[PDB]
Amino acid sequence: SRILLNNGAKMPILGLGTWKSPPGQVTEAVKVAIDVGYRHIDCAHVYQNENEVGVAIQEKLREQVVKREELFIVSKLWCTYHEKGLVKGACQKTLSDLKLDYLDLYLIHWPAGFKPGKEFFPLDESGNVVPSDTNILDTWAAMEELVDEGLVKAIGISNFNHLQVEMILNKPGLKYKPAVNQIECHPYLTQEKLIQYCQSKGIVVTAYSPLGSPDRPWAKPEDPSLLEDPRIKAIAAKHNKTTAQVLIRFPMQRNLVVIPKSVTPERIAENFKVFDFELSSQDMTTLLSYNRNWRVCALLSCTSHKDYPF
Ligand SMILES: NC(=O)c1ccc[n+]([C@@H]2O[C@H](COP(=O)([O-])OP(=O)(O)OC[C@H]3O[C@@H](n4cnc5c(N)ncnc54)[C@H](OP(=O)(O)O)[C@@H]3O)[C@@H](O)[C@H]2O)c1
Ligand SMILES: O=C(O)COc1cc(Cl)ccc1C(=O)NCc1ccc(Br)cc1F
Ligand SMILES: [Br-]
Repeated sequence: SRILLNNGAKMPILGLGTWKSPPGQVTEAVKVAIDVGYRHIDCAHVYQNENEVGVAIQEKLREQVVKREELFIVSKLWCTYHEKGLVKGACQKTLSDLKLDYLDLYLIHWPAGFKPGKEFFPLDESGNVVPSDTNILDTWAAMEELVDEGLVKAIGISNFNHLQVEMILNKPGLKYKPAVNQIECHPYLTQEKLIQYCQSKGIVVTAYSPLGSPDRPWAKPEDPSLLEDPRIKAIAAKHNKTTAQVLIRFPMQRNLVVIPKSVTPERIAENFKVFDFELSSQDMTTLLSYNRNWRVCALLSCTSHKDYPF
């Protein structure tokens, strides 16, 4: 089902993630997702696969499998486009690739701006990211323009910490509040403080990496594994569900949106089968208890940026 955003639109609480979905597999992944019921796709220019996502979206619209109004397509402004005069063209490139004339939601992908150019991570000779002097507030004003030009129906933020959310909410002359803050969230990083702050302000939180991103490129064999945690397996077994299904249902019952990624057709379908069972309150609190402040999405080359959020 769907959650009401502070722009008046409804957002499906379950979406399909596309980071790391290979370009030769993601068109079929998104076709399968729409065929089995998904109506929300999470995209980003930096994922380098929006053309191939778009081929799937467009084919399903052409085939009349779904209407555009029924889809909720999200993408994100990359860090090298935080500049007033680059935001619109970045949005338009994403629209072109996705074969759309609007996005349902467009996010500032990270609070940090980087030097524009070809490189997504421009580095100095010593390996530090090179910042942009543009502030989160001027980037937000540029996002607000996209609403007013009809390119996007909603704007939001991603990886913004408490203080950064507050900065936006306190922006002089704020025209549109952020509708969403998309952040990493799973039983090893439960985010209770940031979620309660955002929800108290009427901002909907989307949980990314809800399975722990086991395919993240910097994974190590020794790292914690949610999918293999026997405690979570035990809750799944009790409910006759998979561990992944429990990990997807968990954020749903916290009033979060969740965006698990898969390119495996059988898992795409399995991951959607989460509307026919309920975790108990005790199950929810037990899952919350596994927090270890273990963050899979972080990056050393960006840790000296003034706006690095963590
Ligand atoms: N805003 C941002 O900064 C940000 C950062 C990270 C992620 N995200 C968004 O969040 C989405 C989800 O996060 P994520 O991609 O990091 O990881 P994730 O969804 O936590 O995990 C994806 C991994 O789980 C596997 N998997 C999926 N379903 C499974 C199932 N039922 N059983 C066993 N394994 C399963 C997938 O394998 P297969 O694909 O091989 O099936 C893939 O290796 C991303 O794709 C992206 O859209 C946003
Ligand atoms: O950022 C994401 O959505 C997922 O992670 C990545 C995806 C791609 Cl395609 C490339 C690189 C990352 C990646 O490294 N993301 C981490 C990241 C990025 C920027 C900043 Br300011 C901080 C930070 F921790
Ligand atoms: Br950042």
